[PDB]
Amino acid sequence: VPREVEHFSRYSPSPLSMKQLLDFGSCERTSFAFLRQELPVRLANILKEIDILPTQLVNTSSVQLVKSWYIQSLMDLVEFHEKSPDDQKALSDFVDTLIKVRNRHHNVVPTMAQGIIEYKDACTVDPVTNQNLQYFLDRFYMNRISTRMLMNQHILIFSDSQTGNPSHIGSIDPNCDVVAVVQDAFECSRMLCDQYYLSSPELKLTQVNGKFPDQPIHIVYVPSHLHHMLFELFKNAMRATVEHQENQPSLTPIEVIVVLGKEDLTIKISDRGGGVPLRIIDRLFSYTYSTAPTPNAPLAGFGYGLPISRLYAKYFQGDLNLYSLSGYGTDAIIYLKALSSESIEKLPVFNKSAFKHY
Amino acid sequence: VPREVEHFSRYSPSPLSMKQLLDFGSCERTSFAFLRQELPVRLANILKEIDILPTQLVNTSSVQLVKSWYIQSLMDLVEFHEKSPDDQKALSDFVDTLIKVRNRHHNVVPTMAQGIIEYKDACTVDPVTNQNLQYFLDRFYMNRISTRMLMNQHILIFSDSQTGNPSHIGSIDPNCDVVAVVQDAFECSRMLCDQYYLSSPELKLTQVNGKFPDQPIHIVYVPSHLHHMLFELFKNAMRATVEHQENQPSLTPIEVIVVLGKEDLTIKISDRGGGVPLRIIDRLFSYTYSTAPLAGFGYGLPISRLYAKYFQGDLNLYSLSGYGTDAIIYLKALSSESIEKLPVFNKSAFKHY
Ligand SMILES: Nc1ncnc2c1ncn2[C@@H]1O[C@H](COP(=O)(O)OP(=O)(O)NP(=O)(O)O)[C@@H](O)[C@H]1O
Ligand SMILES: Nc1ncnc2c1ncn2[C@@H]1O[C@H](COP(=O)(O)OP(=O)(O)NP(=O)(O)O)[C@@H](O)[C@H]1O
Ligand SMILES: [Mg+2]
Ligand SMILES: [Mg+2]
Repeated sequence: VPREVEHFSRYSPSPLSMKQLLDFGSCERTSFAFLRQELPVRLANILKEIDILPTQLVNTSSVQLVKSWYIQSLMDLVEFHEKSPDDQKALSDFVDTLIKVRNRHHNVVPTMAQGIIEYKDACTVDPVTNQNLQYFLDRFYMNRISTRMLMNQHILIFSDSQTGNPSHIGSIDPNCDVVAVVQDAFECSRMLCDQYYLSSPELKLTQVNGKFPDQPIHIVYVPSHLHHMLFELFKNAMRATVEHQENQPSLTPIEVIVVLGKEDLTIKISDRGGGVPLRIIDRLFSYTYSTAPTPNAPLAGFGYGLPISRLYAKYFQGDLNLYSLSGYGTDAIIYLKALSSESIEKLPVFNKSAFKHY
Repeated sequence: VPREVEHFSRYSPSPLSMKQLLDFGSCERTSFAFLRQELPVRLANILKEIDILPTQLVNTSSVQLVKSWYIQSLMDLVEFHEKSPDDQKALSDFVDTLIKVRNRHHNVVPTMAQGIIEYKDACTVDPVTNQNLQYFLDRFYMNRISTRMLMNQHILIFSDSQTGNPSHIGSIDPNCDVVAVVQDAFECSRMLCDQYYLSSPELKLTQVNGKFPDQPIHIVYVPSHLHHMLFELFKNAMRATVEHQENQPSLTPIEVIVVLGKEDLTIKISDRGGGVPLRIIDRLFSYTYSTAPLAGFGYGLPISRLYAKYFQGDLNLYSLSGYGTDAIIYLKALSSESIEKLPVFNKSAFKHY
């Protein structure tokens, strides 16, 4: 283990709120000062943790690759430790380095998932029931969600060439039109559903602005994250509805209700897709668990939709739960904090405690 | 900590299935041998657990009362270990003793509740202890639900003049009409709601038998337990609906859907009572959490969840703050899988504390 990894793994990650992230777009040297220290801390924490996985898994070429990438990115960032935040050239080179790191990590999720599979056929193992593997993957993916979020925020606000969405500050939409994201995600799921079944359920949507009656619903949020969650939940609800009702003349719609309360934004997605036994609910949330075979774009198969969507919801202190009525249908519920100041990063830390779980 | 208490606490409770409890009426001497042993075991296990509580809680007059009652009952029951299961007189007296024990324990819930309230009101409590009390109360009340169940099953089936409804086997209905219980529980709540609010929401009920299409929904269950869960959840939904819609002419109905699947019987109760912030959701199940001034001390949710969990079911709540709440009950659809979930005072429990 490189001394840099050992050293920086000693610190605990420092979570930011969405408000703080927005404010970076309200100087560059402040974001530079924070990130050149924080990214190595987050990378070092997860690198130490990778060094605990089963010999058989850590040795998969896929995991070894991811490990090599994170180490290099860590080194690239630490090289900025000497520079002054007032050094304009250093700031520019830092943006270039974040772009390089972002590009290097672009295929991390797919490589790690492939490692899980290079693990299954190269060893005897059930990833679904492997509790340590599940614990690790949640932490590994949350760590990635957080580093990607932080680097993209800096790149999209301060770079010259990458501006992202004009209406966003970084990747954050201060006035996220939730219902619009819902409608977009639904249509994306629908197009996919049609290719697999030549039919798809329609959307029945209701919205209630409890905080401001009859007003459009907006909150500060990361639309790409919201879109991901909804897309995955819609794909699930559509697949279940169509298959459960394939022997019937028509399809019941998917009912969605969007509610804005004083401190929470809640989205409920209900289907009449037959549901699942309460006994199986937790399994649904395990990485790789799927009733479809492991896989242009697959409607189902990866076994990632639920756990990853839940990570996005919990990343800023929200949550995602499934409550099913076996024999009838399922209600999927997303909770998001309605205040940017309470939307604080939920980050895994490598410490005595975490180690105890392993 | 009398000898019998330490002795019987050394055995671990033996959980029975709904399927086994049905056979109580198919003999009396076997049920007698089982209970004269099992009841003392369950009482002793919880009695030892009580001695682990904070000294100021244990010394409340309420906890001391509960402890003295459980000890007397344990002794009354242990006395029967010297009698023969073939002693016809011993069998009759055993039933009389079960009735005596049931009477003695009648006030257990409120009494334990009072002790907790006094302890929390007068003493500073750290997060660890607070968590331990919730854990204790869940175990203490589940323990009482289990002993009450076993004793009633024996009395109702083998008593000379306290046998109860002939259509049930003890307190169990082999063909429980779930929808009927739902409707009755709704009405009991509505009657109370009207009395206090002068108005009450209506019921909109839907039913789906996925296990046997178009057919009525029945499962083997203890109707009084099911009624308790529904009644409490209905009172909560009605109070929330009425108070949230006070500035409204009418009241939205309470929507209920009953579903029978292969492994589960599921009941979802939906209201438009404004819901609760995500931050408070977990807190709702704490015994000391209540927004009541139709409502009370905060027992509805946690006790209802215990009844659901007692035979391996569950009770969950999800809310849409600013709109309403969905309360859902899950019960096993197979009697063979409906097995008592019992707390045991072993080293594993001791450490949890
Ligand atoms: N609304 C639903 N109704 C019934 N079953 C569901 C529902 N949602 C999820 N499931 C079950 O949970 C399993 C895993 O869901 P998920 O985690 O999203 O991965 P997947 O949909 O199977 N593969 P993918 O989404 O491509 O990563 C599904 O394959 C279903 O068996
Ligand atoms: N459907 C609901 N809608 C809104 N709030 C609810 C709902 N159900 C429960 N609550 C809240 O949770 C608290 C506790 O509920 P509960 O555990 O049933 O005890 P209680 O109703 O307060 N007293 P009790 O008479 O013992 O049931 C309530 O006082 C409410 O603040
Ligand atoms: Mg999916
Ligand atoms: Mg109540």
